[PDB]
Amino acid sequence: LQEMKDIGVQADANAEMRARERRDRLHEALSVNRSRVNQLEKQIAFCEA
Repeated sequence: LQEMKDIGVQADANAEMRARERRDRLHEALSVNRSRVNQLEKQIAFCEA
């Protein structure tokens, strides 16, 4: 229990599930946005060529 107080994270079960869900959807959103950025950049490069 002292180690638990040391780590200092509430880590509630409901909080755990919610947090993992939100951060994972953030991860996928980031990846998709980066892919969109790459696609648009390639389109612009094609336009220049």
